[PDB]
Amino acid sequence: ITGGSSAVAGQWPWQVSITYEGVHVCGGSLVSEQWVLSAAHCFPSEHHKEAYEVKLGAHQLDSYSEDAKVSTLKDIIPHPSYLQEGSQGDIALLQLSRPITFSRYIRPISLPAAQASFPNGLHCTVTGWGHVAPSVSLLTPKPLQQLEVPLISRETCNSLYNIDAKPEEPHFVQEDMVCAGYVEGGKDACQGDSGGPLSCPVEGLWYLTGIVSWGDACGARNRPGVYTLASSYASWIQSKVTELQPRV
Ligand SMILES: N=C(N)Nc1ccc(CO)cc1
Repeated sequence: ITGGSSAVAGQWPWQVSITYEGVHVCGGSLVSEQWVLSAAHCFPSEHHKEAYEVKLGAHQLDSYSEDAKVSTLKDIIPHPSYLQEGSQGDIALLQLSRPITFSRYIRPISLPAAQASFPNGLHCTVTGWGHVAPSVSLLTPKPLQQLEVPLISRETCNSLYNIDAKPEEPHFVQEDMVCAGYVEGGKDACQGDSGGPLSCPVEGLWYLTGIVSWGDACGARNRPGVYTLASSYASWIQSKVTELQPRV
């Protein structure tokens, strides 16, 4: 996260860290006792499922905490439509090897329904342990960063991405995506944040409006972050989890 601030422990208790061979690579969001949502691009086919872990209940990734829990994955289910970088369907369901116990520091985030509207300009928050500027890692002990960002419609976002664009790049915000950030940049999600939550306030609650997906260099002007809309996958997520692991 660039241009944000450190959260305090427990503030975003659905935020998880996903590591591959022990290195944090992506964020995710806890959505039940055994399932996390992240981005499909975080799980390329050539990676080995047994080399992933998910750390929940963490605030400072480098610090020991008795509240944090680390799990491996039983299943990685990318959306079938995810074809390649920039594609629709950049979302994955991850089933933890074993269920966790919710606590003060580990709690799921509510998912929106298929037609949930989050209006333009709503101030949501993106969180993560990603880079704090392009090519600059968050410094140890790596406290979770948070950043308040207004939602930017995909239409506005597509117009902004066209400004001074490289013609060979599609930079196309799809129908299943929304943006959030600032036309003048400076504040955005970066590499290492992808897969993580865009948490939006609604009626006193928080919903997972988006999953951090892609963008150009974080904090560049006219290049707000692009997020996969959870509402676009509400039906699929509910069908998949209900068939695979119904709540008894
Ligand atoms: N938000 C941007 N402008 N860039 C950006 C870079 C990487 C990821 C995934 O890690 C998300 C967004």
